[PDB]
Amino acid sequence: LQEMKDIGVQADANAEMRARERRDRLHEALSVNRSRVNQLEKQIAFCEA
Repeated sequence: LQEMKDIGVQADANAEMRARERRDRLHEALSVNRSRVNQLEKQIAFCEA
């Protein structure tokens, strides 16, 4: 229990599930946005060529 107080994270079960869900959807959103950025950049490069 002292180690638990040391780590200092509430880590509630409901909080755990919610947090993992939100951060994972953030991860996928980031990846998709980066892919969109790459696609648009390639389109612009094609336009220049």
